[PDB]
Amino acid sequence: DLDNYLNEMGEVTADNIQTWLSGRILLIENAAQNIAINPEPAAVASLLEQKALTSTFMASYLGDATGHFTIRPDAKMPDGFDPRVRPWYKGAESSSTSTLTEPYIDAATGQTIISIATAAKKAGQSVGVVGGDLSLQTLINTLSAGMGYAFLVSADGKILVHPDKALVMKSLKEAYPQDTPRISSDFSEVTVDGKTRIVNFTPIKGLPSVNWYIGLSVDKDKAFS
Repeated sequence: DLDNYLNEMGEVTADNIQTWLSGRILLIENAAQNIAINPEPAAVASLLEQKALTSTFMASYLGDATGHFTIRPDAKMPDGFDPRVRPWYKGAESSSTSTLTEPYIDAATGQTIISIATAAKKAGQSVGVVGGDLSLQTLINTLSAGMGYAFLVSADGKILVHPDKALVMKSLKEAYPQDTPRISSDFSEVTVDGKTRIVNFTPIKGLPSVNWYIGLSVDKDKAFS
């Protein structure tokens, strides 16, 4: 009924964001691979400056175990900036594949972003970590391109991307303290803004390092009709 429409639409939404992310992950992997061939700083700079990267990401960059950092487009980083302590770096150094960060505060722009990152390895030997930034707004736009809306939630129940920006990086409990939607169940009903809503969770397949779900929240009335 409404159930099968929401299961279908969860699946299409999840598949869309997977295909959207997977090509961007491939660009960052490709970059880490090319950086590994020749990690010299002039060659690194030239690779990161290319249009395919600059038109896809806010910026791409390489940080290494000495703390050296190269970012394109170039940007004045904050005083004391050390790439090694940033969440994209730590997440990628402690992974055998590519990663995606949860939202965090961009050191370059001050905006909330996520990052795709992967370790650049020559002959099994790490030359640094390469990352590319995507804005939260870009993600919000991707999940919204009727009866309801889509949001992105981690498998811990942390809301990562939501059209209501106030709920970003709130747990499901904190965001919906009364009648908390459960990832463990097929459907959830919860009252918000004085309406009853039906909530669905669909896993996103094929992302490296992360286990994230598409949430669908729908009006019980404007779709039952």
